[PDB]
Amino acid sequence: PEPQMVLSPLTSAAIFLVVTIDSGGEDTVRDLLSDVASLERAVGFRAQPDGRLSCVTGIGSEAWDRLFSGARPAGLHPFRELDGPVHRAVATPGDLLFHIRASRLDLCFALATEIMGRLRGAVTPQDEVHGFKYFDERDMLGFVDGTENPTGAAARRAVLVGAEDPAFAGGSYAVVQKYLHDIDAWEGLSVEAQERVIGRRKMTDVELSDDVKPADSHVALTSVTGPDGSDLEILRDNMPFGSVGREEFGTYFIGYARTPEVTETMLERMFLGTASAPHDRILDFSTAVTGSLFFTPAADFLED
Amino acid sequence: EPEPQMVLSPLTSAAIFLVVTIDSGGEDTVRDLLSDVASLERAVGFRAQPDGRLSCVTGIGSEAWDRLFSGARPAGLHPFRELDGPVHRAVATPGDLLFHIRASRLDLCFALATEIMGRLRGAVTPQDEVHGFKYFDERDMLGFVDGTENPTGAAARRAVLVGAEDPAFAGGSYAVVQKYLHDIDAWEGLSVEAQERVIGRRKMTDVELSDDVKPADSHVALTSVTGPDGSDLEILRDNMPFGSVGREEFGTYFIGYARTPEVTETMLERMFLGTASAPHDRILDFSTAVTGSLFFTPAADFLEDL
Amino acid sequence: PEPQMVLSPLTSAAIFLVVTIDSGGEDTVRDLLSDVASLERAVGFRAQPDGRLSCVTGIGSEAWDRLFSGARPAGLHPFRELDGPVHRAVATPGDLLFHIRASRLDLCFALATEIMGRLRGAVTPQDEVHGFKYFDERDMLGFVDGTENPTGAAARRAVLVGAEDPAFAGGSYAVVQKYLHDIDAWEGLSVEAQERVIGRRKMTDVELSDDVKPADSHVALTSVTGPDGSDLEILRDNMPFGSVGREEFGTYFIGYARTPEVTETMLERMFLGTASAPHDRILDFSTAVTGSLFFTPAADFLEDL
Amino acid sequence: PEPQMVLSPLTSAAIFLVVTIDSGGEDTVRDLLSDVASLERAVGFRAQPDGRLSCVTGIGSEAWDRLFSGARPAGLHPFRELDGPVHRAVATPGDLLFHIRASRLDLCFALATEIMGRLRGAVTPQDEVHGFKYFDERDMLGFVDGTENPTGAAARRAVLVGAEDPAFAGGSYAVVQKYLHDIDAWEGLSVEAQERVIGRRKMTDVELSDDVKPADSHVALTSVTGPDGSDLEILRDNMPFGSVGREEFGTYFIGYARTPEVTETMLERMFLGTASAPHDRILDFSTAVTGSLFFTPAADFLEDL
Amino acid sequence: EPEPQMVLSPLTSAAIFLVVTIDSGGEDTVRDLLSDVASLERAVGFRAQPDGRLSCVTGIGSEAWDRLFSGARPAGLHPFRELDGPVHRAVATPGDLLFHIRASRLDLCFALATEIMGRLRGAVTPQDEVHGFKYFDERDMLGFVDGTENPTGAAARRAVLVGAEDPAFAGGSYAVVQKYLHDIDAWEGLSVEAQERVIGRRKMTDVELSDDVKPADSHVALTSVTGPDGSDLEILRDNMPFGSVGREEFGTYFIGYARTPEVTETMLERMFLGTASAPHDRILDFSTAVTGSLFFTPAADFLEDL
Amino acid sequence: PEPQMVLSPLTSAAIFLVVTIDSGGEDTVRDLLSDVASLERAVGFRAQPDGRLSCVTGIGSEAWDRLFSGARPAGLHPFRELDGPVHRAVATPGDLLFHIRASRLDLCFALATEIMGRLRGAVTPQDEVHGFKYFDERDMLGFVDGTENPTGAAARRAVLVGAEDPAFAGGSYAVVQKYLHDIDAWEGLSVEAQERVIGRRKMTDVELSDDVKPADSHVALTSVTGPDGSDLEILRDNMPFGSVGREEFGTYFIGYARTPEVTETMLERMFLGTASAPHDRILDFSTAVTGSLFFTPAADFLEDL
Ligand code: HEM
Ligand code: HEM
Ligand code: HEM
Ligand code: HEM
Ligand code: HEM
Repeated sequence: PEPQMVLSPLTSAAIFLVVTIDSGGEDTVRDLLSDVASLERAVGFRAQPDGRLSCVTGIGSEAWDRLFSGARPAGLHPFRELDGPVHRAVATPGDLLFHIRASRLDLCFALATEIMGRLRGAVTPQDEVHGFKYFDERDMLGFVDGTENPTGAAARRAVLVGAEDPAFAGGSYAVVQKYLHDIDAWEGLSVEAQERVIGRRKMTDVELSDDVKPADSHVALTSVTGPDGSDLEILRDNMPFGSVGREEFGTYFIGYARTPEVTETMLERMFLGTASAPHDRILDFSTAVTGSLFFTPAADFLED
Repeated sequence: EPEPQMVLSPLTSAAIFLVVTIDSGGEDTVRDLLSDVASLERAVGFRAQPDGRLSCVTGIGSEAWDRLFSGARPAGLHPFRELDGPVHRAVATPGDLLFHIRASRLDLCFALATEIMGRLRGAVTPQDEVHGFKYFDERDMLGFVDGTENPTGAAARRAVLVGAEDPAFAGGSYAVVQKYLHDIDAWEGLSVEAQERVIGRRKMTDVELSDDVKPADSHVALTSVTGPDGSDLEILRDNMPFGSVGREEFGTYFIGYARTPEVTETMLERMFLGTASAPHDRILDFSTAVTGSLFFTPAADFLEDL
Repeated sequence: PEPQMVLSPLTSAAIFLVVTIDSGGEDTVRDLLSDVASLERAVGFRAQPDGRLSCVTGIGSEAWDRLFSGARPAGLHPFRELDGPVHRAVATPGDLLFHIRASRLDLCFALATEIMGRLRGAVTPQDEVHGFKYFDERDMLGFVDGTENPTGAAARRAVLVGAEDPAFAGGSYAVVQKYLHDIDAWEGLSVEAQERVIGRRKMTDVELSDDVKPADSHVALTSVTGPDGSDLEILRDNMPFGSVGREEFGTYFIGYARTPEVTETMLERMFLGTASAPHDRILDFSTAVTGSLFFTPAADFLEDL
Repeated sequence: PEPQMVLSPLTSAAIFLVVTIDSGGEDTVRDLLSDVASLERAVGFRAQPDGRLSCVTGIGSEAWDRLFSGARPAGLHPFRELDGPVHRAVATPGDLLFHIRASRLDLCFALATEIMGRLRGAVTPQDEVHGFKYFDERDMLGFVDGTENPTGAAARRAVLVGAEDPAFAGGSYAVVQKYLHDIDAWEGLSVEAQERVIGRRKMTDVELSDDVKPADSHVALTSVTGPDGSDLEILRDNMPFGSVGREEFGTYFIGYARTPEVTETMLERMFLGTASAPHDRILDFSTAVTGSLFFTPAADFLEDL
Repeated sequence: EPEPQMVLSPLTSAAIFLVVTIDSGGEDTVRDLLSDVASLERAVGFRAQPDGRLSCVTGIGSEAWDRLFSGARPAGLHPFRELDGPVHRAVATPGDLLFHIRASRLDLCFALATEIMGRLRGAVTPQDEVHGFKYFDERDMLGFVDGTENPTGAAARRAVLVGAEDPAFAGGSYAVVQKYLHDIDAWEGLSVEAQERVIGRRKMTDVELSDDVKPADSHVALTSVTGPDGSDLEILRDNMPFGSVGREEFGTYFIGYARTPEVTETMLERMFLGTASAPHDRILDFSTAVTGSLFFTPAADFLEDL
Repeated sequence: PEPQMVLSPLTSAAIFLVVTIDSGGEDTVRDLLSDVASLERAVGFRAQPDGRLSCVTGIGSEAWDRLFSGARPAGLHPFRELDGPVHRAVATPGDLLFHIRASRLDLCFALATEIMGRLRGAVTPQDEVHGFKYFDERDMLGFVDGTENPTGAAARRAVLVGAEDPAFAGGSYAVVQKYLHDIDAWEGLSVEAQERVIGRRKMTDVELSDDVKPADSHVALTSVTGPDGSDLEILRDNMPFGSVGREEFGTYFIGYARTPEVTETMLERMFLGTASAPHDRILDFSTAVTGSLFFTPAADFLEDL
């Protein structure tokens, strides 16, 4: 069955839109959902062959119950707030996600305009971020960001619902968190101290050797094997964003996985820690201000 | 598994459409050329890797097939039927071989067409040659985005490629071509709003009109045909603009691929003969078909093994 | 006499930064003004030949008096509020303008970061806009925007200060205004009605002929002839911006001219009208929320601080 | 004086349009001429920065007298037919030339459409050619074509009218000829024989040494010295064109020069020959089927009308 | 199960070919390196998404295999067999590991090469290093378009990847490398017409000569090999030009992939030792092989499994 | 007087070829010098409009006297070896320099092939380096390299001979040195230590503040003011090159300037040091293995041979 564009690569531009559905807005939303692929093609065909416009649409747990009766995806539940001793992953409201990507911001903006035009009066905007590529795929911490994403068949196996939930095969689960960074504190570290926080070399993006990589480095904590042997993988399409006057330097985190348990395990390790690490050191420079979980159905579910 | 020709490939910036008829006695030369056409395509195309995107799709008409081949025939292959509506007509014009040549640059198309025609000189008579070009943001000469609702991915394969219904010809497709000339002086006299009602989509933004406002005789309404499965019937269109300003020739070269000609024919009947709701497609009040031919585009391995 | 990059073309990305200088922040600002070209090269050189990074720095009238002790450019004054019967061009605070352009937003953002890093604690931000190209050089009203900009020698003559003010030759004057548009109202007009508001055809960008072009159309009102029969020109580097959730669909207006008088005459025609036209119809769909005037000195002036 | 874009480089796409002016068409024509710069910008601005759209407009000898009162350019006369013993340079009708270039055919086509739409009923089309780049700047004979064109200051001196005709300074003269090639005959020659016809190496574009270069080679006959021993140069913007079904493999020749005497001297040498050479060997594989001469005035001459 | 290395990927504009021998006791460092090469590839390559197109194919020679690995060997893996023709020699030269690095830009290739060699310093001795570059429209140093008849799509997978005939190593391939230097002075003394007869294709247009004019000793005639069933045997070549004008080194770096070495060997035998009608490939009258090595390039998961 | 392409920007590919002239090869070399513009055009034209091919030809002091009679450029002498306490700038043979640049190596190689083909039997190659762009204009030390190059009028003033030596106006002097780097040692330093060696931030390429910039830092030692207070500048077109197997990680240094004394003053400061610096710390990780000085004449000098 045909997935949405959850497997597609990073692009140079993105718009992330999160909205809540107003009381009585359900019908309007359902009608838009049935049209969203049409709208994407309407805008996107204009910029063949380099436009690379896509839109992934996600639905929250509470929204699901308001919109649909009957079958629910097995892993769909509200984002779980994690209150660590020091750092907190907050749960914030969000019923629908539109993850819009293209090679140019205009395409993303034109599609978002059409979507929101159809939803005006039925939804309330919760968050809107316009993301942009930063040099050679860097984030606002200055590190190459996305390197260890799965590709090809390994990506398919890590991201797409299959025979464990066959009515929903071809779907995925998206976790979003908007992070703001303390760039003044971060820039007070040496490069070598930043490398130890992340677990990779800053300029060249080469992973630190195991004898050197700290236990509380980001890469250490988000490296998880299940009882099975295999690495647990997620597909991240994080984008930088910001505003210089407000001193806002951000990473918009979005991670896709076949079940949310994988992403949640990673978050637990980061925010609550392990026996050998109290928390991910990246959170000493990164504050999460949103957190929401969505199911992104197979394309044909929406088309109904 | 048979390897299709490049019938699922996207629109390109440049195209040449060449239609020829096979002269009496020319059959041998044509067979030879058909066996070499992939080699010719590589010879030219490899030069411009990786952004050339050269391809050539070769099609064979019904009458031609019967002249060329003792053996099995594609199940749906017949001559294009003239459609003589009360007002508008879809003419049937001669064509035995189609070459649909696309690239990101005209020079590649022209070089390959030169090589093909050089082989065929003295065995065929040219009927039509069109040099197509992309016009702004995938627009046609009417100013509308053209190709939006083409199928992609798996749906395209299912809509376009012959499968187990005709196993000897699996991986083939059917192409219909019509050269249309537009009355641009009449068209440009309409408001944008009236043009949108002819087509059924918004002109600048390419968004479909809502069902409550889209006329029954708009192009999109009449070419939207629901199959038994509840789903719309789909074709893949590779239409290209063409023209000549001095002669006031402003054209759309229509080419549509489908797994069976019955889909394209049903759309044509609705456009030219109308429905209970609609006398004919309003696009035809601004568009004249001057050619019409139907071709089978076999699997690439079919051509190779002549 | 080397100008700043005021004659450079439109790019696909821009950042517009307007700040005010805090009391006691004058010395820090002067140091930064002297280094801005070095900072531009530091970021820009990374992305040649296609980055096309540039930064034009402007200084307002009030700030000029706080920073510098010598002569003032002859045309430098605070932006003049225009209070029309129906529409108003507001004057808002702004001491320094940074007009940053590149083919990619990251270069603009990196440069803006370096500038603001130097200025933190000395300036208060007043406006920041991240502009982006919209299809085929369109604005948020869906019209091609920039067509009649002067080029070549005509641009230099229209834009650069010359012998009229010789101490400031190679400078220019920038007027900025942030406009928000009422897209719901605009989309209620037919295309033909919109054409009559602007004065050009929407899809093809061809000018309406003089017989059909309304006198209160934008193009008619911003077409001004000099006493010498000669068209008065400005150079506009307008960019779209916006936010869909807030229903913010914007034009960031920036115009460069050799004297502000040209830009002001255009604004007066638009907001106050003429004998033939009460006001520019574009303003029935556009609200100005900022308005500031800056002088952009020659590059050597800033270097020699 | 601002010239038209006569010094501008070769582009990947071009449209050449030649028309004649019907009875009573003059007013319509003059009105279009005053507007062509405006139309070019209207279309061209949409494809900043890479569109590279330009339009050069030329006016023939007879048409000049119909359109304009008073002074004529000194060198403007009808194309002179050259009836050689073997080959002939034909003269054909042509009142106006539009040489339209861009990086993409769509821009050229859009502009041509707007020009012709304004001229409907006033003109009769004579020729229309859609030219395209062929590999690495080759012509239909398979040679790199344009190499020795002048550049920079040498180009301005070879092409622009100056103080020798001061009322028309910044103009130029264009000669056009459409050539169709006998490719079957050409392809019957070895590469080494082709190189002796042209005077350059086929693959590498290197000029043959003087030891080896034949005197009836194309490059020998079109290399001409002025009485002061200096090289007479023209600027050629020729483009390939063709139709495979009609066996039509063409060179559209267009050459600009500050006086037509230079281009005429080259044509005389090619068609009529010299002491050492009966005619240019390229003409044994190339037939001229059009020939016309135009004056391309300074851009401001057209604007002023 | 089976995930190939990037042995099917297209030509790129830049390449680095690195051939090294393993020093005594360097086996552990090499094993470690091999398990990390994919990681290094991603570390460098992700920086230049989407256009960088960085890949690295790692090969292991016959003698190396037995020093590194316990257990089964690939069925086809043996040392390159020297071929001593009367006139021309295909030399066998040392080489334990091959790194075939490709990208759209040399910087990416160089950066990855730097990381690989930094890990291996002390454990290996360099034998050969060539930096290849695209030359015009996919030309080689003889001025001919080079690569044209490479198989594509399913035909390439069938020709290149090991399958059911050696299931433990399914998804692997065999690479043969030969560094050629050309005698350009002698070559450029030939007419174009003579050059075309050596190669068997037209020079400027890359169109194949018809078989009825193609010399039996032309390079294309001799490297056209029909198997038992009359099917063409195919290899995948990623040859690149290289050179130094000052020392008059004008080179072709030959690299050919095949699912068994026998195909590539047959072609080399035909070249260097000739047939009934042709003593040897005329291309060799203008080209000298100065290296020759054979490598197995395992499935990606094999290398990672260390 | 028209210069060679000495003011043109950095490109992503380059070939540097240094040859000596064999006894008896003088006539062959003179013929080639007169044809090099021709050759460049022959190859370059094929890759209009983006090839960006150029070749600058330089001639050393000893060669000059073998090739030419009469007046010589005022500053043309053999490269002066610098024997420092610790590091040495070696002088190596070189009679001609071809500095070839383009956006693609094939164009460089094709032109080099043509040149060398004309010179076979007359010259012996001394050095050939194929340079390549490294990420965002980085060198092998990982720093952005070229940032503070002069542009515009300042570049012209810094690089072209003028009235100080009027017979040779429009020429320049090129110094070349091939450096190999000890990357293993370099990588043992912290980023912060590397930054102190260079005088700029590694990732962002911003210059270190005056206060923290060491006296023996590269940028400090190559910042030079003349007696009149003016900054002495050179134009650098250095390119990375290397061979991983041989652990050769190189910077090919090439610097143009209107007099050798400017570049020589910088080299003296680097290798022999100053009051507050024994030598440039960059030399602790860089070894010069060639050193040659060439005069690059105006283009019209070459053509006139
Ligand atoms: C707070 C902002 C975040 C930043 C700036 C960030 C940055 C990075 C960087 C630079 C890397 C190394 C390069 C790479 O493989 O991509 C990395 C790896 C990773 N990050 Fe994050 N990350 C953040 C949040 C998250 C979150 C919230 C998760 C999971 C819930 C996550 C999961 C991962 C994973 C799985 C990897 C790959 C680790 C490996 O297998 O080597 N990150 N991240
Ligand atoms: C006469 C010249 C024609 C022009 C200028 C033209 C133009 C268009 C345009 C502008 C659209 C809407 C955007 C899109 O989906 O492509 C469209 C849709 C379509 N056209 Fe045409 N068309 C022409 C002829 C035909 C013909 C002859 C057929 C079939 C035999 C056809 C089949 C379709 C179909 C299937 C669609 C999609 C309808 C839907 O599902 O929304 N068209 N065409
Ligand atoms: C809401 C803000 C604005 C929008 C959306 C807008 C849009 C446009 C458009 C679409 C055009 C026609 C194409 C062109 O030549 O660029 C135009 C022309 C022009 N606009 Fe505006 N404009 C705005 C504000 C201004 C302001 C504030 C000024 C001057 C103070 C101005 C001065 C001009 C000028 C001089 C022209 C060229 C007129 C001519 O000579 O034909 N615009 N504008
Ligand atoms: C000596 C340096 C070599 C050069 C310069 C060279 C050049 C060429 C050229 C120009 C072609 C024609 C176009 C094409 O790629 O299809 C060709 C074809 C070919 N070459 Fe070579 N080649 C060389 C060595 C080899 C070697 C050593 C082999 C095999 C061991 C080989 C195998 C082939 C094959 C299989 C073809 C395709 C023939 C066909 O099926 O049409 N080449 N080569
Ligand atoms: C040894 C290898 C060399 C390396 C790797 C190197 C690298 C660099 C770097 C990274 C910079 C700072 C960025 C820039 O402005 O370009 C720089 C600046 C400079 N280098 Fe070097 N350089 C080398 C040798 C030389 C030599 C031999 C000279 C002169 C003889 C020289 C003259 C300069 C000058 C004039 C500057 C600009 C200083 C300023 O005004 O800010 N360099 N170099």
